[PDB]
Amino acid sequence: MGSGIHIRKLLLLGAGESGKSTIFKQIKLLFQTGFDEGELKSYVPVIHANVYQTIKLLHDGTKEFAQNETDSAKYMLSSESIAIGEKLSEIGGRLDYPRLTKDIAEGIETLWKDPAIQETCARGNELQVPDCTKYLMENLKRLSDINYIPTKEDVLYARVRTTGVVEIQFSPVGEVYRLFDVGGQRNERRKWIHLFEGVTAVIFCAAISEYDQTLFEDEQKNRMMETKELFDWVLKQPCFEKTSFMLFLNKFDIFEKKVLDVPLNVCEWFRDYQPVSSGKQEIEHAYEFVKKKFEELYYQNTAPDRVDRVFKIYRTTALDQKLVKKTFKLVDETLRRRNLLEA
Ligand SMILES: Nc1nc2c(ncn2[C@@H]2O[C@H](COP(=O)(O)OP(=O)(O)OP(O)(O)=S)[C@@H](O)[C@H]2O)c(=O)[nH]1
Ligand SMILES: [Cl-]
Ligand SMILES: [Mg+2]
Repeated sequence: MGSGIHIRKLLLLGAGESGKSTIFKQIKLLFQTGFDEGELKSYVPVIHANVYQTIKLLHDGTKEFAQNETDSAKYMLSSESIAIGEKLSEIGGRLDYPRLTKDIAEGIETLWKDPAIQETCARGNELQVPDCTKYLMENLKRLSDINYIPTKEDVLYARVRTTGVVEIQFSPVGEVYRLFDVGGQRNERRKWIHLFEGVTAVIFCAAISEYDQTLFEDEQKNRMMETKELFDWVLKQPCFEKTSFMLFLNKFDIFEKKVLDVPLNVCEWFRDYQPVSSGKQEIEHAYEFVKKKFEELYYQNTAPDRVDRVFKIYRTTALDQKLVKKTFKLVDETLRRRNLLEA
């Protein structure tokens, strides 16, 4: 007879921007209380910063593209849009938390309509233009409103690179989960190893939509290749001999749009992909091909004294509250059933 308390450690791992914190926020929303008014307002400075960050990357990329174009007026901005442009890049560089006003939103919304910016957005995958860009650019009136209060959707979009280690505790529906969120950019990974003891499950986030993108850390490195190599590295860690692996193939909502426009074949790993249909048939073909690449990667890298550990794959969109709820229930049943097996 002991205390009766069973705390199981769960670890979010994955590359920078893969969706870990987003999953983390969903867990708090599902298994604890919903964000109260003060908590919602605390994200305004982040959301506003994101808007200036996004327009800056577009404004800078246009300058990059114009220098390499020698016989085109393609990436030359208007005069008004330059008067707006330069103003914003000044503000966003001297302030970590630039405020989005009615007037600033007007300039951005005007700068967004410039064909030079649009020509830049079209080549966004060659830049670090975030996926949420269209969303932000379409909600400026709401976001710049004097009494702006962020929605759950806003907060989940809100993007901060994680630089510390945060823990939450929850029991689904004396069994408790202790869930850790940590940064996944290369420099933050130095923090990983000290978290690796006594882990019941690793929840590894793989952003499957990034197959035509390059890293923040190294703009020459394909993002999907990094995820491949990173997952590979996690799987070989001695501490994880008995740890369950829950693989979230995340950003499926983005992957769905992208695959019918950008062939999987642009990523080295997916070089031999052959399309077979159109529409939803093709999307599912492409998904199953990616999933199979990850499965094979898993078995290729799991040695015999580890092959018995649990391994599951889930297709996720971290912004989708109902899907994360249903995904987490499956994960919990699997972990419970397994712990009950080794008893
Ligand atoms: N469309 C879409 N966007 C997503 C999805 N998952 C995460 N995002 C968005 O991607 C961005 C990065 O997500 P985030 O949760 O911060 O990644 P991270 O793994 O925590 O990144 P880091 O801390 O290691 S730098 C956020 O703006 C978030 O809203 C998704 O499934 N679909
Ligand atoms: Cl099972
Ligand atoms: Mg994070």
